[PDB]
Formats: sequence, C-alpha cells, structure tokens
Amino acid sequence: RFLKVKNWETDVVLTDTLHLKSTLETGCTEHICMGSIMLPVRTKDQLFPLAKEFLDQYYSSIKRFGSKAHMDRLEEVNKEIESTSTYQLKDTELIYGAKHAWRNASRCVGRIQWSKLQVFDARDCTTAHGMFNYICNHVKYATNKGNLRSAITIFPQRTDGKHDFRVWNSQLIRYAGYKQPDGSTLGDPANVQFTEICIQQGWKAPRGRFDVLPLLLQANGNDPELFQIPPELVLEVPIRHPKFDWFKDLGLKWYGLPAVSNMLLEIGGLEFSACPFSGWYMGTEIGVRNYCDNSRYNILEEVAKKMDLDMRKTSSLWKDQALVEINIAVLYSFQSDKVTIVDHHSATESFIKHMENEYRCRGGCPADWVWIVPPMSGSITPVFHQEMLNYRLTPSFEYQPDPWNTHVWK
Amino acid sequence: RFLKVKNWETDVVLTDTLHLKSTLETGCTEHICMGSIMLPTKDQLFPLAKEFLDQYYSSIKRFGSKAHMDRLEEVNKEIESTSTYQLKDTELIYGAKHAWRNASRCVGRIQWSKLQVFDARDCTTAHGMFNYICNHVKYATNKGNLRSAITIFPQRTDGKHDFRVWNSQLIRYAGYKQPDGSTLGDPANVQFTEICIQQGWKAPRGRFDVLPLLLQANGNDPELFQIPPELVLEVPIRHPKFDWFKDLGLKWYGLPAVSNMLLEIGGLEFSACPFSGWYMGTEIGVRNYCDNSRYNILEEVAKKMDLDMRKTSSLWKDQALVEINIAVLYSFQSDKVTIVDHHSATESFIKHMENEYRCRGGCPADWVWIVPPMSGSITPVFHQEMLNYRLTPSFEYQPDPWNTHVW
Ligand code: HEM
Ligand code: HEM
Ligand SMILES: N=C(NCCC[C@H](N)C(=O)N[C@H]1CN[C@H](C(N)=O)C1)N[N+](=O)[O-]
Ligand SMILES: N=C(NCCC[C@H](N)C(=O)N[C@H]1CN[C@H](C(N)=O)C1)N[N+](=O)[O-]
Ligand SMILES: C[C@H](O)[C@H](O)[C@H]1CNc2nc(N)[nH]c(=O)c2N1
Ligand SMILES: C[C@H](O)[C@H](O)[C@H]1CNc2nc(N)[nH]c(=O)c2N1
Ligand SMILES: OC[C@@H](O)[C@@H](O)[C@H](O)[C@H](O)CO
Ligand SMILES: OC[C@@H](O)[C@@H](O)[C@H](O)[C@H](O)CO
Ligand SMILES: [Zn+2]
Repeated sequence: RFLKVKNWETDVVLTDTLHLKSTLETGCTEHICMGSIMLPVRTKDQLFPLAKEFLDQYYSSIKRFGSKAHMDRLEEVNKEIESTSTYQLKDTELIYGAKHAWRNASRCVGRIQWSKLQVFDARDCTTAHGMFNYICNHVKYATNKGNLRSAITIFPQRTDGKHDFRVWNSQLIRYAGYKQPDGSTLGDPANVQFTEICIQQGWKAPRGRFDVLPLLLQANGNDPELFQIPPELVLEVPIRHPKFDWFKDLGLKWYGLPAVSNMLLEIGGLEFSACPFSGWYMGTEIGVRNYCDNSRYNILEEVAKKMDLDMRKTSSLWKDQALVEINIAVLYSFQSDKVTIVDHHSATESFIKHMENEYRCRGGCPADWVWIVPPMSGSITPVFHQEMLNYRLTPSFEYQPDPWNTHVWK
Repeated sequence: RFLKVKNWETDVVLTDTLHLKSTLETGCTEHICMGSIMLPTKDQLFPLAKEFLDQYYSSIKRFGSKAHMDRLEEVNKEIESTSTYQLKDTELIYGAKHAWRNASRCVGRIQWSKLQVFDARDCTTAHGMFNYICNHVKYATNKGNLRSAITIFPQRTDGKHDFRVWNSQLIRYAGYKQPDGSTLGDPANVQFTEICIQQGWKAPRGRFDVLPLLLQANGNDPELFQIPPELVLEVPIRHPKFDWFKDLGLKWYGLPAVSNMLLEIGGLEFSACPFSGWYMGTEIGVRNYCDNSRYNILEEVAKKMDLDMRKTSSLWKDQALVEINIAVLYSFQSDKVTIVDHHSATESFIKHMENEYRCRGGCPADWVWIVPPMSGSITPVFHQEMLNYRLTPSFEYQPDPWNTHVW
C-alpha cells in the first residue's frame, strides 16, 4: 500500500511506504482519532522475533544482509536468549539502535541531526555513584562550553523488572518548584512533586526561583540516591532583550542543556529504562512554553505591563505582542552568550528538508503534526502546511511511568 | 470504550461516551494516524433515515411515541414508493443545526443552536438561487451585526439534477496570473476566476475584485450573477498606530460564507447549502494575508516597520504577523462589523466543550483545525486533548463541480 502526503503551500506530494513496517499501535481506530491525546519483563517467546527484526534491519543498513556474519549473529543471539532469556547488544548495534530511536521519534522536529549523535555506553555501570559520574561526563561533553553536541548515555537494560536503572529526574537539569502555604508557587510549577521527593530524600532546598535540582539516581533496582551536579558544569543564560533594558530586571534565565532523562529506549526487544539524551533548544520551548504557559513561569502579564500594552481587552493582542518580545529575548540572549539554540523558523525549515530527504532515501518519515508545529506563529512556519503520517517504528523512545509510583522501597 | 480527555493546563478530565454513536470512518487505523491530512439505494436510505428520526424524536422527548412510530413508517413507505423522502420543516432545522453542532473543525460551535435556517427547497432555477442568496447575504450581514444562517436548496435526486454553488464561498476576491509570472489578487481563486472569465464575466483586473456567483440549478449549466455591490460589506484595513498601514491598500469582506460543502441529514444529500457566521480574526490576518500562497504580505509589512529581515532569529515575521492581526481586528471593530479574536473564540470553545460533555456525553473536535494559526499555546485549546470522530447530520466535502459537470 502507498500513502500520499501533500504540502498545501508548495503542492509537493510525497509517497510513503515506510509505514508498512510499522508494528506498534497508535491509539486511533478506523472510527476515532486520538492524534491530540498526550499518552494514548518480556518472554523468550516474544523476544527473539523482536531481536531478529532489529538485526535484519541493522545488517541491511551495513549492506551485509544474508552474510555469514549476519547469520552467525542471529544464531549467537538465539542461543543466548534460549540460554539466558535475554541477550547483549554489540557496541555497534547499540549505536545504530540509539540513532534510529531518534530518527524514528515522530514528535521531534530536530531529527535532521539524527546521524550525529554521540553515544556513551554506560552498560558496565553498577551503582548510583557510578551513574552520577557518567551523567557528569555527559553534561560536560554535551555542553562543550556552549557549542552543544547531541549525546545519549545508556545504562544497563532491564532484566527481571526488579533491578531497573532509573534517573528519577524528568530532565538532567531543571529548576525546583515549591508550593507555598498561600497556594502560590515559587520556581517552576512543573517540578513541585519531584522537588518534594528530593527534599524528603534529604535535599536542602535553597528555595529560590531558579534552583537547579539535584539528581536522584536509581541503580540496579535499589532505592535512589541524591547528587548535586557540579555548578561549574551547569551552563545558564541570563535573559535580556536587545531593545528593552528593563527586561534583564525581570530576573529571568534558563539552563542551556535540554536533557530528557525519563524515557525508555527500546532496541531489539531490549528495554533501557535509563537513557538520558540531549541536543539543544528550539527557542519557543523556553520563550513560549516554559515562560508563558499559565502553568509554568507565567510571565505574560508582567512583561505586558512593562511594555505598557492595552491589557483591558484581548483584542489588542497584548499577549501575542509580549510573547514575541520574550522569544526575541531568549534567542538574542543565547546567541549573545554563544550558546547553541535554534529559532522555530530555521528548525521547521530544516525539518521539511529532512522530511523530504527521508521520504526519498527511506520511503517515509513518521511525524506528529500536533507536536512538530511550533507553539507560536504556527502557520508562518512551513510545517503547518505539511500533511504528515504518524506511526511507530522501532527502535524507539517511549514513555514510562514515573518511578515513585512503581518503585518498591527497601 | 469510555474514553477520557484531559486539559493539561487545568487538569480537568472529561469522559466521552458520544463517540460510541459514530458510524463514519476517520481515515486512521491502529497502525497509522492521519489526523493532519486535509482530505482523508433504498436499502441504504431507510436505516439512515431511521437513525436520524430516532435522534430527532429523542431530542423532542417523544422517543418511542406513536408520533415517532407513525413518522418512521410514513418515511419508510415513502422511500419504498418514491426511492427517497422529504424532511418536515422541523426535521430540516434540527438537522442543519446539528450538522453544525457536529462539525469537528469549527471553533465557534458554542453558537450552534442559534442558526437561522432558510428553506430553499422550492427553488427551481439559477435566478431563484441568486435571489435566495442575496436574501441570505443581506440577512446575515445585518448592517455589520452578523447573524449565522444557512440556505438549503433542493436535495439530490439521481445525481444529474444537482443544485450547486460553484463558488467556494458566496463572497471571494478574484485571482489572475499576470505576464510577470506573478499573481494579481487572491491566488487561491485563480482557477475559479478563469472559469468565470471564460463563462462571460468581465474582470476589473484589480487586487480585490468581488467574484460573481456561478449558480447551477437542477443539473443545468451554471449562470453568472453580480451580487449587488451594496450587499457586499467590506472593511478597509488600517492600523491603530501605523498610519502607513492604510497605504498597503488592504481590505477584506465581512461575511465568511462557505458555499461548496454538502449537508447530509437522515441520508438525504443537500449539495447546495451555503452557510455563514462571522470571522475569527486570525482567518484573515494570519492565513489570507500572510500565507505564502495567499496575499503573502509579510515582507511588505516588515519593510514598512523597518525590521531587521537579515536573520530569521530577529523574529521579524512574527512581529509583523502580530501587527497585521491587530490591524484586522481594529478595522472590523472600528467599522462595527462583527469579528472575534482567537483568545475569545477559543475560550468560548472550551466552555462549549464542557457544556457538550456534560449534556451530550462529548464533542467531536479536530485539534489540528481548532488551534489558531498563531500563538497556539497561549490559547486554552492547545492544552486541551480532543477526540475526533464523525457524527451525522454533517457537513462534508464534495468534488468541485467543474470536474464533474457535463455541459
Ligand atoms: C539537536 C537538537 C534537537 C532539537 C532542536 C530538538 C527539538 C525538539 C523539540 C522542540 C521537541 C518538543 C519538545 C517539547 O515540546 O516538549 C522534541 C521532542 C523530542 N525529541 Fe528532539 N530535539 C533535538 C535533539 C534530540 C535528541 C538528541 C533526541 C534523542 C536522541 C531527541 C528525541 C526527541 C524525542 C523522543 C522527543 C519527544 C519527547 C516527548 O515526547 O516528550 N531530540 N525535540
Ligand atoms: C458564528 C461564528 C463562527 C465562527 C467564529 C466560526 C469559526 C470557524 C473557523 C475559524 C473555522 C476554520 C476555517 C478555516 O480555517 O478555513 C471554521 C470551520 C468550519 N465551520 Fe465554523 N464558525 C462559525 C460559524 C459556522 C456556521 C454558521 C457553520 C455552519 C452552519 C459552521 C461550520 C463550519 C465547518 C463545517 C467548518 C470546517 C469547514 C472546512 O472544512 O473547510 N461554522 N469555523
Ligand atoms: N530540545 C529538546 N527538547 C525536549 C526537552 C525540553 C522540553 N521543552 C520539555 O520540557 N519537555 C517535557 C515537558 N513536556 C514533555 C511531556 N511529555 O510531558 C516532556 N531536547 N533535546 O534533546 O534537544
Ligand atoms: N468563519 C468561517 N470560516 C470558514 C470560511 C473562511 C475560511 N477563512 C477559509 O478561507 N476557508 C477555506 C480555505 N481553506 C478551507 C479548506 N477546506 O481548504 C476552506 N465561517 N463561518 O461560517 O463563520
Ligand atoms: C493536548 C495537546 O496534545 C498537548 O497540549 C500537546 C500539543 N502539542 C505539543 N507540542 C509540543 N512540542 N509539546 C507539547 O508539550 C505539546 N502538547
Ligand atoms: C496540512 C495541514 O493539515 C493543514 O495545513 C491544516 C492545518 N490546520 C488548519 N486549521 C484550520 N483552521 N484551517 C486550515 O486550513 C488548516 N490547514
Ligand atoms: O514534578 C514532577 C513532574 O515533573 C513529573 O511528574 C513530570 O510530569 C513527568 O516526569 C513527565 O515529564
Ligand atoms: O480557484 C478555485 C479554488 O478556489 C477551488 O479549487 C477551491 O480550492 C475548492 O473549492 C476548495 O475550497
Ligand atoms: Zn488519528
């Protein structure tokens, strides 16, 4: 079956065949679309075919499909699974797997960069202190004094489900959130629950508006442990505006390294529950969502006032005007401090070129329109006008329940 | 089987049972989502009519009554004998209002129950259609205090006597491709504009020329008509601070009136059913003016604001976008012509969704279309999960008549 996708601005029509290799389900049915829904131990039995599928893909990618090396590896893995109920990936396969999980992430607009991921193999790690060291090296490498480099650190895979490695933080670097007795929130509201857990575990919170959270690390299914990331390794950017000298006085700043640490990486049926990865920010993530979401820092009002905009009625679009200035501020500040960042126009333009390239060389590019289109100026970016097909390919990055809800305390 | 929808900004969760009544296909499968794709017999007829009449009698609190049963049998006998049937005026009104209620891509459905329905099923000619249409335009415009309305022409019979309004909207601007290779006017209408020119129309070759109606009655060839200029209300666009804005020479019409969709009620198909409400600001300022394939005026406006257009990161396109939209809203409001900004419209839709979930068990909604084309996340709908499914009565897309008409 062939599926056509059209861009309503350029009339370019693309054909998708990659979807035929989609295995996982989407949540939608022939009767209902769940496209805007945020979240819609294996058996030896259900494992070898997953391993075979992956290895076939891997060997085909290196032009050795059907080779003796390819056949020996399948036999080696099969015997290993039958013998130990699981199997170990070769370094090369792990690298290929991680890169493809990114290439297959339908909600990621930065995929033009997929082949350039630096993979850190942390499968020999056994303790939380060991995890801390690996993570510190990841942050220092990735940050690279502001010239950000994409990277992923992969800890030991799941075995029986009772010895999982987990990074309890949602991102390696985030600001604490504190709920005050009067119901207001100091800091980032998105992290109040995790902050309370950190405090309960012993963290002495400075209780400020931008306190970098400590790492809460779980190794081999044991209870998590707290670690403070060396401040000197945490690069931050004070936010100021090119024309508004009062902007800096808002006291805003943000960390330069976005590093998702709560997702699960699936490769050949194997599950890596601790696999922190990082790239670099698209400006709107900070300027639109982190600062302007009503449930986050929510700064639109204070910014609107200082600009003396007509806030008596929404039709003056005072929110929209302030929103633009704040995003100009984030981009300008990062660029001024020589810290990598990409604006939404550049990022979406690159994604379209990446997407067309993928259709040509791969036969498709699964993409989630709801997530790909930026949270501001949607239609003046090319992705708004691009029809996309969303499906799930493996290897992949998946959501997993927050650890505090499943962990068995010892 | 009982799906739940959550708003990630307010944490409010709503349960959806209404989707269990859906019949039509979405285009998606368990393996692939097509949520962003723009266009994904007597035996057939009675069940459709029955499904509809049941919902109708249920709405009037007389489900299972003799009247309900009588009507059901009357229609049943009518289909067996006439191969079709006629809706009672009450059923027609209820049907059109519900096709609007069920339009998953419409953000203004909080207004659904107030629709004015014009029954034009007694129309027989294109001149009669022109007359009904002028009356709709005048009624809906109401000197600037717009009122929602729909005019329903005769239903499909054998497919060879279909009534059709060839225009995409009752009111639009023409588009002509110039020698320069460029396009004068609205590029979206270039093809229709030529079918008119070629049909007889005399284009002023201007940037904003109100197109003529191309009306098709009973399957005959369509005919042209000029909507009384005095009935076409337009708004000159000026900025409340940039006095140079008016020099761009921009204007837009006050009445948005989709005229190419198909209204399906109880199995019956109404191929000519123009409807209208009023504009959401972004429709004109963001899409009509700034889309690259439309009037594409971002550069011109950026130049007049003297913004650094050297790098994308200065966000000049974004700043210009906001100004163009403030202008559109300011102009419509200054001229007392109804219009709604995206903040107000989305806030109303959230209220509507809640009303619908508690009084109907749900509300089909297409997030890709409901979220405004600018400032997405600062509008509440962005943070609102939505379930999309098809319910009848409904408004459907249909092939352009010129690719199907036999002259
Ligand atoms: C190099 C620059 C990169 C940019 C600019 C980029 C940009 C983005 C943005 C804007 C999002 C949406 C974030 C949100 O709204 O929460 C996203 C999501 C995502 N990206 Fe990328 N990304 C980059 C690198 C990476 C890397 C290194 C990986 C993995 C190796 C990755 C995997 C994903 C995944 C799985 C998601 C979805 C996460 C979720 O569902 O919450 N990205 N990316
Ligand atoms: C009174 C205020 C109304 C407002 C503010 C409103 C607003 C909207 C908007 C913004 C869209 C998207 C338009 C586009 O992007 O092309 C839309 C689509 C739609 N509306 Fe409404 N609407 C209103 C009244 C109506 C009425 C009176 C009906 C029917 C009787 C209706 C039926 C629909 C349908 C079927 C669509 C999708 C059409 C398509 O697929 O192109 N709307 N509406
Ligand atoms: N650019 C990113 N972005 C993703 C991380 C930052 C993102 N702005 C964020 O806060 N994501 C969280 C909150 N919402 C997502 C969710 N699923 O709830 C995860 N990563 N990268 O690898 O370069
Ligand atoms: N507000 C509207 N809007 C719908 C019509 C105006 C809209 N701005 C428009 O241009 N729609 C066209 C172009 N894209 C849609 C499509 N299906 O391609 C139809 N209608 N109403 O009844 O109040
Ligand atoms: C309900 C809706 O799915 C939700 O708000 C989505 C929409 N699009 C998004 N897009 C991105 N990039 N990130 C998000 O967190 C979201 N949230
Ligand atoms: C490809 C994509 O479906 C297309 O650009 C859609 C997106 N959302 C939209 N939303 C509205 N309201 N109107 C449109 O015309 C579109 N176009
Ligand atoms: O404060 C805890 C939250 O950050 C956490 O529950 C997130 O919602 C989750 O990790 C998804 O990012
Ligand atoms: O120029 C004719 C176009 O307006 C026409 O083909 C539309 O795209 C069609 O009616 C869908 O709205
Ligand atoms: Zn879907």
